[PDB]
Amino acid sequence: GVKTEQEDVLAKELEDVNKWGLHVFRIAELSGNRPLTVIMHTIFQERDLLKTFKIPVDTLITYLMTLEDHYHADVAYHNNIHAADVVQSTHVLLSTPALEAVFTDLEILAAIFASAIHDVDHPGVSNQFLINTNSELALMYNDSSVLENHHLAVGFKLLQEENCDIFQNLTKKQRQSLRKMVIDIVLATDMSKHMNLLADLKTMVETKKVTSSGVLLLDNYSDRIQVLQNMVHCADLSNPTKPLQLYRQWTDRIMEEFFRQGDRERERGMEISPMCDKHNASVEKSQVGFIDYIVHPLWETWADLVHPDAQDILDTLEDNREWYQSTIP
Ligand SMILES: COc1ccc(C2=NN(C3CCN(c4ncnc5ccsc45)CC3)C(=O)[C@@H]3CC=CC[C@H]23)cc1OCc1ccccc1C(F)(F)F
Ligand SMILES: [Mg+2]
Ligand SMILES: [Zn+2]
Repeated sequence: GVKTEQEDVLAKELEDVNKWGLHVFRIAELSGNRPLTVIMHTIFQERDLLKTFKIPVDTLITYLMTLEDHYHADVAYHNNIHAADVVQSTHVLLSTPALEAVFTDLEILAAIFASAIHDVDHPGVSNQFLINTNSELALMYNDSSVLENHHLAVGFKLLQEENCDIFQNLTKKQRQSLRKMVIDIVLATDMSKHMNLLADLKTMVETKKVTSSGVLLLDNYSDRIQVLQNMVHCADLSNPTKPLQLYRQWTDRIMEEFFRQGDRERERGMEISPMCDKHNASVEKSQVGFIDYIVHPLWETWADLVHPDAQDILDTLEDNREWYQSTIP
């Protein structure tokens, strides 16, 4: 009933779970390609979610293993490691001092569950790609948030596999509220929603109320869900905010995925997509664009809402942006 030596080293990595900059690829290697399972397990135990929601531990492991196996290992970015990372980033964001004791256990379970399933069974190409290829997924979801609808359907459907229903002891009220929050969160990970989500976050910062302590006041669902959506969306676009060793790996894998869509976009004759090719499109410019137009406006707006808990993260993101700028000839 003692850990193997591999399991111990993994245990000591997982002492960083509450920390921005977790060694997630290392965890991925130490866990035998189980970052999503071991990180989800670790956060569930730490947040006491098995007791609160009467989740049998064998059902949690079976589901988590089933979930991770429905991420594609042959897709370089949108895989189980990105899922683990977004889970752990949402986890750290939930612990932010400015949100202390704001969210119910169900809101927390929804945020973490949403983060774990949000890219499941991602085929390694984009909505526009799936739409333009006339892919079954684009026809199933009448071309609207094709991937995000799919992730949700698979994430929920896998609860129906043998000993996989992690919510089997929740009441119908709990399950109805959890399912609605998880849908609203994952649908908000579609980048075509980003402009609007950010507008609602800007509006919310101008209106920003607070309790007797420094913690935000969110007295309606519209506001509570908006913060959980923007929190997981922040998690999803958090790569450029990590130490550069991490950030650089995420970039390699996104380019590989995008180049690989490019390669596929040549034989299909579709005409290259966004900065997805060497025969032009510079990686370093692309990262500066991404940071200047998407990642910084969002993270800057988040940082104001939780001022000043997000200062270090915003600093790292400004540094990483200067780094990428200095690499341009
Ligand atoms: C580690 O680095 C990245 C991580 C995730 C993403 C993701 N990007 N997107 C993008 C965001 C908006 N898009 C744009 N298309 C053309 N011109 C522009 C100019 C400014 S954004 C933008 C197209 C889609 C996604 O939808 C992904 C799925 C979910 C969330 C985030 C993911 C992008 C990373 O690197 C940047 C990038 C890489 C490769 C090509 C282009 C870009 C680029 F900078 F341009 F974005
Ligand atoms: Mg996604
Ligand atoms: Zn994602």
